[PDB]
Amino acid sequence: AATADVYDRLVDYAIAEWGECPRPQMADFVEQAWAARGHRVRRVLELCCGTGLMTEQLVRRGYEVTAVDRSETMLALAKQRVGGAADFHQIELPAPLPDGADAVVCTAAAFNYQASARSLGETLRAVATVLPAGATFVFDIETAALLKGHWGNRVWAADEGDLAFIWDFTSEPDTTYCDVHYTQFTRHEAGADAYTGVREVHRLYAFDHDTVRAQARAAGFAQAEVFDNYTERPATDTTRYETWVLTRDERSR
Amino acid sequence: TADVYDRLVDYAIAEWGECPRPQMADFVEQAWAARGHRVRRVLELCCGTGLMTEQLVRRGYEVTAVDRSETMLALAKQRVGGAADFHQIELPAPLPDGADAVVCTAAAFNYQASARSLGETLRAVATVLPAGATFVFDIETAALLKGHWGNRVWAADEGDLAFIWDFTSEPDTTYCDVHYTQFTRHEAGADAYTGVREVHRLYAFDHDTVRAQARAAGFAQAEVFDNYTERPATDTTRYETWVLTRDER
Ligand SMILES: [K+]
Repeated sequence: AATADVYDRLVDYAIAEWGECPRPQMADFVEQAWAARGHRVRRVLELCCGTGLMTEQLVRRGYEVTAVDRSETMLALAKQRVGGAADFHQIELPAPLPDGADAVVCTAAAFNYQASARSLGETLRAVATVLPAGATFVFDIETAALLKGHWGNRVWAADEGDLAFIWDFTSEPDTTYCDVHYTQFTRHEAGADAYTGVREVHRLYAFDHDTVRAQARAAGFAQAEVFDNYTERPATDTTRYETWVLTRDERSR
Repeated sequence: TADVYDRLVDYAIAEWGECPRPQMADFVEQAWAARGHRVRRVLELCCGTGLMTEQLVRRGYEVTAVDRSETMLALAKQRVGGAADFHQIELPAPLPDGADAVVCTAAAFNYQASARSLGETLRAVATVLPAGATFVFDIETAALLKGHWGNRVWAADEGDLAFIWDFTSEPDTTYCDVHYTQFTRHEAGADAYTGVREVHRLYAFDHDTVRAQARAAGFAQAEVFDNYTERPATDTTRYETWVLTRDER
């Protein structure tokens, strides 16, 4: 199976070659966003924690983290990296979320897995249900220009000893989604170079600003600010990763 | 096996800008027709699986193909058949004489580190070339090794064939390293892949080095082109095509 070290080196490659934001900078921007808007944040809910790179940052910085993810195998890599300092649960969005969080975060472009705009709105509604008025929800999504391949084709691979992995991001010109073709080779026995191949395919969807703003406004986030990859500069046509900062409306409005 | 090597060449052509083999022979024929020396017998070094050998044979040349690997010669002798004389030679080593020209496409001169190693190969070719004959070969440039490849990864999963090109490059160097991994499936057709690996360092050579060794080897004239076209080589050239002309001595 793909260890946490291989996933980390995939993130390192996305930072160097694909313009992805390093995880310490994500947590820095997220902490600074909370303080700059007058938010006393102690408890944080993290949607789709993955292997726990963002979870590890939030725990080192002294937050009471609750991390959820649909994949049980990804949670095992997250509990090993962080430990018992964070609460881990298995939740596939959209689904009812736990209460008690001062802020909600969802990094690593996990929201691109939402199959449709309705599913995106249903997930945003589940977040607004557990957020008090004024609390923030910060997430990032890859843009259509990135998913279409305007900055080149994204592909990476790692040749470990008994394991080998290939991530091929393909984009058809007639669709608005990107298909991630994941290939895994596993050495049968220690000596012979015979391998077993396993292939999985996942789909990443794009959402324009009108859809994100309409679904967020319908879920109870009338205020939606979009930034360029965890910085203070605005989102432009050259933006590959958009950082959205939503603020929960007043329930009396 | 021959289909595996052909699909690897297809990837290099499509993804890295390598010249298709029919267009290589077009440039080679066009160059030969403008040097004032009748070319009929062609000594092809580094023939590999016979992709360039097939083009020279199809165009009516008497080809003598050689390669350092025996498994590569069997695939080349299977593709072309018997219309070429195949031999196993690993330069620097004595080469056969009697050819009107020498060609070596997709050359492995980037595996060589020192300029002396480049000079030994050029001297071996000049020994079996008469006055005025030409030596045509290609070389990968720093713009390809450092600029394009660099520290990027190229890989593909084509079902029965999967491969990985993992490049490593430092800014203070004139070379790059590549880690190659390959998985192939044959008669099983289900889930039985054979994995093989190889690692090579790829060196870059400046034009002054190539010409200095060429003049010392017996090639007074050394012309460089951009990837088997008549356009000259620039800073964006990824594959230089060199045309060396043997001295009158
Ligand atoms: K690399």
